[PDB]
Amino acid sequence: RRGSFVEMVDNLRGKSGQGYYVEMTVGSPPQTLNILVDTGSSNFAVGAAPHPFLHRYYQRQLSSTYRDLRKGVYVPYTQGAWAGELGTDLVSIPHGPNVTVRANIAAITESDKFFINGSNWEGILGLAYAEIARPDDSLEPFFDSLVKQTHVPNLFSLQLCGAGGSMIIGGIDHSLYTGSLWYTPIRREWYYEVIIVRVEINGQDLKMDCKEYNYDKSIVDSGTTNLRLPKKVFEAAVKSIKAASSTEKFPDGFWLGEQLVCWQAGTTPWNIFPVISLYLMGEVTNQSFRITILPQQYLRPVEQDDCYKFAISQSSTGTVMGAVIMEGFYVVFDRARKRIGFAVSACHVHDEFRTAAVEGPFVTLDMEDCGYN
Ligand SMILES: CN(c1cc(C(=O)N[C@@H](Cc2ccccc2)[C@H](O)CNC2CC2)cc(C(=O)c2ccccc2)c1)S(C)(=O)=O
Repeated sequence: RRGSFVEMVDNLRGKSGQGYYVEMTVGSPPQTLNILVDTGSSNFAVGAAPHPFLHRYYQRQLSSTYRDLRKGVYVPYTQGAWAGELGTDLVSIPHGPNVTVRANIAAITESDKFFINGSNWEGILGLAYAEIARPDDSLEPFFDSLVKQTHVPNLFSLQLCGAGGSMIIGGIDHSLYTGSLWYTPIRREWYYEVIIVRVEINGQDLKMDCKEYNYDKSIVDSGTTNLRLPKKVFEAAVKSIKAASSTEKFPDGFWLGEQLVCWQAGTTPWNIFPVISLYLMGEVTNQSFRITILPQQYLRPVEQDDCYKFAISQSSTGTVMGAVIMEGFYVVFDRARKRIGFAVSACHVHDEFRTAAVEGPFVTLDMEDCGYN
């Protein structure tokens, strides 16, 4: 009993459904903080001043290795924003690779609706590319620094286990998934952009031009909770999901995420809700594969009553495959080969009748036209 990357297994945690974080130690002497893993941004930032929702924070004056870059930085997200100061310091991940690097670090001094009460994390690790980094692409992201300064392979993988998980850095651990890994191309290196070519609800094609699914863009984002879909796609998806679950009716607000519905302790009729499938462009011409999630992924619990929120929402900035999608699979961010792999997660939540799935190959033509330009 062991495994090459065994020490990195189960290195993620998450209080409630407020993100997944990994421990990271910065400065000298050591200052360890809980850092949110976010493939939807590219800045490494940590609370650096007292905040009502922070149990601890980065104290630069106590780190002898801290170097001030004398430059401010501001980062607005879909939800929240923070202001800070840039610098560099030594950074290691105790339950990650056995190395230490000097990386850029944004010390968060002011913030608005960023930190979350009870989340237990004090910072964020932007794992996306330099293109979307702030102030600009010259600020090298953490993973770029890790790869350039060490022998760590340019690849990381995530297994987010819903109701923490594993972030394998420099490789893959075969105990985190079952079946085979299917890869989709990273269309462009900024966000982890991918291309969705078909969508089905309980096997039924949504029947929309694939251009709508990627209108603007489609990305894999561990920092976003929901499966966010473009306006038109959202409306059509909701209509189909409602039709598929017609056995029982729910208020309009439920589908909008404004109303919660609770069931008796351990009585949620998962069987009445449909499974959702997204077909992704494959690595061979005209070949695709599909990933399928269950209501256990898109209906998220809320703090003897089990309350849930419909976690598929609308977006005006493209499709965002957030935690709702990632919690059903082991996702491999193979930066080295510009591709993202998906495999059924060994820890995903399911029941005795259904399971998440990754199947292929399928034949899909003109997938190149699905992308937005
Ligand atoms: C709009 N949605 C949404 C967006 C975001 C959000 O903006 N997350 C940012 C990181 C980010 C992380 C933490 C706090 C602020 C910003 C990502 O970099 C965003 N990615 C950019 C391309 C999308 C967070 C949550 C969230 O509730 C959440 C809380 C704690 C940890 C992880 C996720 C929910 S939604 C309701 O549709 O799911």
